[PDB]
Amino acid sequence: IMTLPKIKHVRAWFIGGATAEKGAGGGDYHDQGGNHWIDDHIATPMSKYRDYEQSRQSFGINVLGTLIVEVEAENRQTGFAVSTAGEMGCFIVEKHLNRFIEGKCVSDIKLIHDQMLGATMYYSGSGGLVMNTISCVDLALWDLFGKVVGLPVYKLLGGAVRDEIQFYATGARPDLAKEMGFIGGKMPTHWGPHDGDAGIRKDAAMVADMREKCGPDFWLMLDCWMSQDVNYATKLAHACAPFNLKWIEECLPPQQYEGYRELKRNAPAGMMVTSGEHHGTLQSFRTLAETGIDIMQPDVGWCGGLTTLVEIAALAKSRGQLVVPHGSSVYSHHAVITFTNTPFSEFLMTSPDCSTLRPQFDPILLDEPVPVNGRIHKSVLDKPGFGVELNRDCHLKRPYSH
Amino acid sequence: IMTLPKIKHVRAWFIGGATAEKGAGGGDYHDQGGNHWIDDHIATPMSKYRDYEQSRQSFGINVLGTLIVEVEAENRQTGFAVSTAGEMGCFIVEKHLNRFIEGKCVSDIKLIHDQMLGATMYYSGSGGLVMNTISCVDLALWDLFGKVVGLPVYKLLGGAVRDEIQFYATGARPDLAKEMGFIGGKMPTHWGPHDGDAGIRKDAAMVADMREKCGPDFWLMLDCWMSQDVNYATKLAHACAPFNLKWIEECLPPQQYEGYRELKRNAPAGMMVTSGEHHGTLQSFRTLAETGIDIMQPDVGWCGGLTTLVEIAALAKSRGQLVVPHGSSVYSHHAVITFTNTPFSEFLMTSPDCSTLRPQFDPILLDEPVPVNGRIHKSVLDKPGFGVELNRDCHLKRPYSH
Ligand SMILES: [Mg+2]
Ligand SMILES: [Mg+2]
Repeated sequence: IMTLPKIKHVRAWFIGGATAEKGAGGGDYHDQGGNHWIDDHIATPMSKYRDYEQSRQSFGINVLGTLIVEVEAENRQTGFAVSTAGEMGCFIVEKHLNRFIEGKCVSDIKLIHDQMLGATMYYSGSGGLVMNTISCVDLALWDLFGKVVGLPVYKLLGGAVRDEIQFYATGARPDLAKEMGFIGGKMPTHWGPHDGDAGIRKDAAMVADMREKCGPDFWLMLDCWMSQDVNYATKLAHACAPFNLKWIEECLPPQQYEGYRELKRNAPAGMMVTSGEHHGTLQSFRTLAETGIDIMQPDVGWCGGLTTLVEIAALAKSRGQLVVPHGSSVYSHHAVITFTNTPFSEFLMTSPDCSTLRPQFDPILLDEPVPVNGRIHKSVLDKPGFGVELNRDCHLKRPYSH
Repeated sequence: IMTLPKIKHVRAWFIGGATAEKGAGGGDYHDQGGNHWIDDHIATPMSKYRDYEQSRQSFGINVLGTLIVEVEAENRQTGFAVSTAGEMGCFIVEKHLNRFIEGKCVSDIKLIHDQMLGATMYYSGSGGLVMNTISCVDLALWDLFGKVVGLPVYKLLGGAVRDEIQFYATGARPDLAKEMGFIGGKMPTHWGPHDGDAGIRKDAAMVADMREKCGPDFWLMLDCWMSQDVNYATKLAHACAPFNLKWIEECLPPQQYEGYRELKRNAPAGMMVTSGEHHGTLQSFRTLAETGIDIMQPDVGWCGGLTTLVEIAALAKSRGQLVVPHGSSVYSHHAVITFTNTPFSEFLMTSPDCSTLRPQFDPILLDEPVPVNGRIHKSVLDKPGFGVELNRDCHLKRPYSH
């Protein structure tokens, strides 16, 4: 019988964000520099305002930065993970959650997860910042456990059900993504309800253009980042039907479950409606699943962690729905490669012009794998835990201690 | 025509919480000292764990502390408000939300509100911590506007629809509250699902005892603080029916909309089911309202603010439902006194043994009104803004600047 150490210390650092270096990248996908496609007139709930139409950074999509949580066992072995929360995430970990973590067995992952959820229920809002922090802790625990046992997380979960993960790429250049070997390209919408028919025409034209350049079998999708309403989304979906748009994603703010139900009903035959990257907690996904949307897309570092993701996958599978996580690099890879209902995954372009395979969480993760020819072979994930190390060369800040 | 100044500065401070003096009280109702009824074996989602059964403080219900937001106009006049968020709340205000606040007209309240909601949608979780912060800013803006104009908020909203507010008291001594003139007493449950039939018998006996001591017309209610499940809540409701329990409150975690719908359908004839203090954003309340519960109880400082509260009131009124806010002191009084569908209000006992009328937000609010024989006449509220001043004697901390 293998002997397991207890958890000795949990620490939290951050990089980027409003109190550090802007454009740090890492865990915060949107903490980028200038001239980045991810900040290029992307439609949002705020783009209706002239001062916040051109840049999401201008309204503060980058204020949080990256949260880093590292758990150390009594035998000095460490595990860690990253997410979006930054300094505030550090407060929550160092001043609150540490009490449920330290002293526990490295295998007490689900127990710590339940305690974190129960203890923060009064201020977590079931998603966002607080849940992102909880997720980071959950992931750091799985990493530590795997590194202690000496097994990749995907094997602890029950093994891979496919020999490689195939990816679609999210970014402004589906055509370049096809050349790279991805199976599809998801583009962000640039116009919203306030732009009316002109907005619909322009984004639909963008899709038509890529369909011409990419051929019929390369998938094309639209990401709407909570920026629309039911009528606008319905018009855009129908305007893109002639081009076989595979799915239209996150058209509405997360609380609008009733709206999603209606939008799905209004969708063109065969076109899928998806959402979920901003939802958190298993119960929220139960409600989301019942709206009838086709694919739920939780972010492993935002939905509650791997522990929660695995439950969401089961929920989707029980209904014949698919689960395709939002980015998340290795934190998603080790999980989805074991899900029969996750036939493909997402690679969210961090490359400013979507022309190169810059790592998903560059540069906070050392030896972070990237898709090669649009795929990641399971052997690439054959490393303890989530298989990566923390890049301490980055300027990690420790705002709190205990 | 009255001339209005622009907003010049917004600042945030905090007292109590994990990074300050424990038990500071103020905005955080649960940041109390020892031997307080509010921490005496109260049933919670965590009380199933032996180490967290006796005290909520033990799992961290008091880590946030009080957030204080003060907005200063170009003419040097100021407005402020308090809520539960502490240090992290200050980060959000000083490092993100300030951009939408400063430079605006003191009358641009709804505009700033929409911008705060839209800009934080990606990390707010539609409730909890981030929403508490947004709420505090919203209230500070209303306070400032009312003080600049020279009118009480209740008059800006369209005046009182009742000459006085009648209160029920929340605490361990309904019998004493009756002596104080209250119209009813709401008691917290001490046992949960894991305690089974014994737990139900005990809390039911507690109600039975107070019924005998308070008479038939004095209302009695149970607060369950998200600690139960449908079956347990149903058993307790029926076990308390013989004593004419007026309502059973927040039996389930906030995301369990479907559970609330079933519970309301299972409730004894005439007994009401309520919830809402932990919900945030108007859209969440739309979903909550559709479950059919009788009363929605948002906390003005947590639901999104007064701007949101007024919308929730209309939503409930359109359906014939009631809106009875959670505590909130003056932030509720000025709003509810104008709502036809808020026939009574809540006074959450801050007195350790519920023997005195210690102010709702003691001691952060100078000259804070309290019910006089269970009531607060509109004349008490006839002061600019929310009619109170900040207690600068408290050890306010300014963790961030901009
Ligand atoms: Mg997306
Ligand atoms: Mg309550």
